[PDB]
Amino acid sequence: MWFGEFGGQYVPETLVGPLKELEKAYKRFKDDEEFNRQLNYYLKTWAGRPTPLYYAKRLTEKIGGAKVYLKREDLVHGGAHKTNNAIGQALLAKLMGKTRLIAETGAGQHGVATAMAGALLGMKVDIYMGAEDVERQKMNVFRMKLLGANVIPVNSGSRTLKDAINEALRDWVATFEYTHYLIGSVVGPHPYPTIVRDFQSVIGREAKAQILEAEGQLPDVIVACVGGGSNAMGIFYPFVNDKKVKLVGVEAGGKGLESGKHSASLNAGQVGVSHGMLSYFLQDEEGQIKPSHSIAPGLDYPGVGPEHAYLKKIQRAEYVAVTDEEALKAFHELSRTEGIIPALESAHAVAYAMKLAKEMSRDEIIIVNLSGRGDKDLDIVLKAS
Amino acid sequence: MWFGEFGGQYVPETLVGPLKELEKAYKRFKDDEEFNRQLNYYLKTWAGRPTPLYYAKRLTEKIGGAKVYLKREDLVHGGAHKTNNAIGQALLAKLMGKTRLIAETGAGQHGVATAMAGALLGMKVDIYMGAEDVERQKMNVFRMKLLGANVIPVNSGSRTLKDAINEALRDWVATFEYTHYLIGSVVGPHPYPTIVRDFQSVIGREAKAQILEAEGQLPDVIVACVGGGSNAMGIFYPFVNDKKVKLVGVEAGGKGLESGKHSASLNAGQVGVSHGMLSYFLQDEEGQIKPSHSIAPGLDYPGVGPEHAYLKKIQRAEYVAVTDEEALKAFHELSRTEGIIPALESAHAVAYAMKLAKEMSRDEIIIVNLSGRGDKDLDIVLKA
Ligand SMILES: Cc1ncc(COP(=O)(O)O)c(/C=N/[C@@H](Cc2c[nH]c3ccccc23)C(=O)O)c1O
Ligand SMILES: N[C@@H](Cc1c[nH]c2ccccc12)C(=O)O
Ligand SMILES: N[C@@H](Cc1c[nH]c2ccccc12)C(=O)O
Ligand code: NA
Ligand code: NA
Repeated sequence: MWFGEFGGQYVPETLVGPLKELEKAYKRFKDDEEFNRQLNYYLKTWAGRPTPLYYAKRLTEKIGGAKVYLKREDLVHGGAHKTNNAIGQALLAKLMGKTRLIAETGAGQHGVATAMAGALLGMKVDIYMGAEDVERQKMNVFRMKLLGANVIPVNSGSRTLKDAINEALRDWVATFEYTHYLIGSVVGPHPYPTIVRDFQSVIGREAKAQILEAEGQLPDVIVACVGGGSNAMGIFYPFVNDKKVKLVGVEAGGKGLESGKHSASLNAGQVGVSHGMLSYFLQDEEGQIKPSHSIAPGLDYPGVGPEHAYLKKIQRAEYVAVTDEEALKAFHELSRTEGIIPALESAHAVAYAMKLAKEMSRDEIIIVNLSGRGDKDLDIVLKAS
Repeated sequence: MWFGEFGGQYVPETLVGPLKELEKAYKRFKDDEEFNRQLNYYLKTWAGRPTPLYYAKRLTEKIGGAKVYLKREDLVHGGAHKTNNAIGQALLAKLMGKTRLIAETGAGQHGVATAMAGALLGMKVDIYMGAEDVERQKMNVFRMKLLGANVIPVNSGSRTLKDAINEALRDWVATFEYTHYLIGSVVGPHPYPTIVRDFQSVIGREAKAQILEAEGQLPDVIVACVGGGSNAMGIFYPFVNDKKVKLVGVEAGGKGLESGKHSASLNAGQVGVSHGMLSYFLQDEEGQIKPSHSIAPGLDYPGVGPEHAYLKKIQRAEYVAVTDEEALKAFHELSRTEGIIPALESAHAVAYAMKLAKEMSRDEIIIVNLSGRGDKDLDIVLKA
């Protein structure tokens, strides 16, 4: 339910029943061998797990500091880590007798992942997507359509992630007996932050085994970008009890933290309640939720997962921010230097990893979670550069 | 050099020296442990091999006949099988002491794969692309630019793939001292058809081990789309000596075989010499090569690799054609039924497998080479 004080289940009474049924189903199936057999089967043969752990030798030498390994979630079917959670929840939803999936999306990767999982399992998919994100992630909009999903543009508010989430939640309140709300990050009311983290923990379980094979030791640092926090939690979680391993989450610095146009909730937000959870949120002078910004639409959310709020409080993980321009430079850099076009979200992690490697010893090891590929971002990057 | 009567080195004298040097370097490195270790290392950690073999159960049960498996080359880094050949040749070029890679591209996927490989190994990359194709393929050209490759338009001839190869070959005559011409399919003068096939054969070696793991037996049929023929040779080659395994190559039928707007060289073309090889080409009465067409830009080539001409001749493989419309149907079908958006090229193979599966029994097995993903084709399918 809680991570320290953070998390919880602060929802209208209409959603208590559906959430409790989800809790019970998850508790029954999370360690069920047959459930995990089907999940592992799809992750392997359909999604293409395990993903490799790649040594960025050109990038490492160029920077001249620590070794930079990339965990290659960009290679997962769909082009991001989102699929790990999408298939897991869709399978659970099907076991619970649901015939419809709904989901918010910003980058469109979760929308696409959800549409793919829905296609695979013969479930109807409606995706809620901010009107601004419909325009700047158009590639993923047409993928969703071709996969047989309906894309619902959301015109209210900031026309982005938070607004998509409000609309999805309103849908779910009405449609829950046959609709599973397939939330795409470690956010929302319990049990979602736990479920999404658990389904993403495969990233870190693989990476741990892979870095032990490559280097015979655990990494000194793990760097991951933080929108809602799922790819970060996925790669972090298996290392949390390893005392050697520093954990760094990288939030969207936007136009700068003083610009009022960023998504760094942990760095510059206040504790508060929204979307069923106590966590960090960007707030205005009256204490209301204020709109966020990032060039990477997957990071463009005023909130953050409560497990990260907890990791920040106990100082198990450090949270930093990287600006739009810094992220753009890393996007170009990785493409030219390693021949990998990353997602703009992932480019934030690369950007900070390049800063951090520079300051570190050649003996030391950084693992960056390369959460996605950048095909979706080509229009954005074309306009910006 | 030859596959039956097909193949050869039909080039000017200026290219004979470079090809002998390429052949010598390849014979040296092909079976060498160090070359193969480094190649396998990149294929594993950078490209993400092995790719899975996926049982398309929903598609299978919908059609109601044979089991349809998909060899998932769509999951290779870059989104297509081309990467396998790009890494192999780029690495070969690098050990040969070359500092520059050139390549043709039409669809843009090989250009992107060549650009990626050059970025990986720290070599300059110029991609030759016919002017009509530069215009047709905005985003692939942009991908190449982002990877640090220069894209050179070719306004010679019909301003397309055949002309890019000619312009690429013209470049290589002058620059072979420091440049490797990284050819994108099983075409061109020897040793290119053999080299590209060898670097793609991993697809088939994986598929064979994976189908034995999944089903305890070899497939009844393997279906692959054929542009120049590299993904098909890659999956076919390790099965060629398993005589029970039926091999079907699917060419672009376009607007129809009788419309004269297709790229089915094996089906409707005639024997010819072009681009350094003797093989099948769509051509006019003077032996001049005819324009080709396909909705799938990777199949839009008037020729085909000589090893396919050979397999057709000795009847080891059957070659069929699927139309633009049929390929579009399969594209939508696979997306909606399995949640995999295939490349339009690969959709030709899926389309034929769907027809073939209906006439076969459930205890029989079809492997389709899903040569790529459809992210590159979204505008084409939206505009169709
Ligand atoms: C490639 C890639 N990397 C990183 C992220 C950051 O998300 P996380 O921190 O969870 O790893 C995203 C988010 N993509 C989502 C954005 C999103 C969906 N649901 C959310 C809830 C809260 C915050 C963000 C999102 C998408 O719509 O595709 C992504 O697509
Ligand atoms: N503070 C909640 C209030 C709310 C309205 N409708 C909801 C539905 C589900 C959960 C919370 C709500 C929010 O994020 O808007
Ligand atoms: N035209 C496709 C495939 C291709 C590359 N080189 C070829 C040579 C012959 C036939 C097809 C090809 C591309 O550029 O990606
Ligand atoms: Na945030
Ligand atoms: Na052809």
